Amino acid sequence: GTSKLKYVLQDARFFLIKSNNHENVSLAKAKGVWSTLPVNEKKLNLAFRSARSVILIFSVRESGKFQGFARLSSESHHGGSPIHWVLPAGMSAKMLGGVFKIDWICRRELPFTKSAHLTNPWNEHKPVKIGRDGQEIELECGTQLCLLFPPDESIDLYQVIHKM
Ligand SMILES: CNc1nc(Cl)nc2c1ncn2CC(=O)Nc1ccccc1
Repeated sequence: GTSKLKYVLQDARFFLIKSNNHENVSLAKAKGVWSTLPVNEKKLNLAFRSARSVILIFSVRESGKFQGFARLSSESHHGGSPIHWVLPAGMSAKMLGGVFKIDWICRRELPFTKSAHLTNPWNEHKPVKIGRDGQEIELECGTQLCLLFPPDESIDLYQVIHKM
């Protein structure tokens, strides 16, 4: 059902993650980690302390879709296992140097055509698919966007809830 999902999404904050390639979203799904530019890293660290849940909604550029969404389970931490991100042009491993741990809530795709009815007040009420990496999505829009994804019945939200 959708009852545990709705409980996880209660009073969450939502951020749009735009990845340049599929490899890094694949790596993030396998290892439960994400990294972003320092300006977004600062915003996510602030948000993590302020809300019961911080939700990352992933979209690979040019794919026409979202590739799933995940919950921050920590602030960014430096050092540790060194993620072999595939770096876009102009990206260095230092720009992507802060590493967050994430718990996946849905690993399924959602095509942009299914979200055309949702607009984001925090981006001039443009459709929610439009936004730069790190764009915050307002509560109601973000909640409805997450509810549009196909259910991912491989994930048990019980352990996710046992972290909030
Ligand atoms: C693992 N993390 C990421 N992996 C990928 Cl592939 N793209 C990402 C990631 N975090 C943000 N973006 C979008 C982005 O900032 N692109 C970019 C900006 C400026 C110069 C070059 C490329």
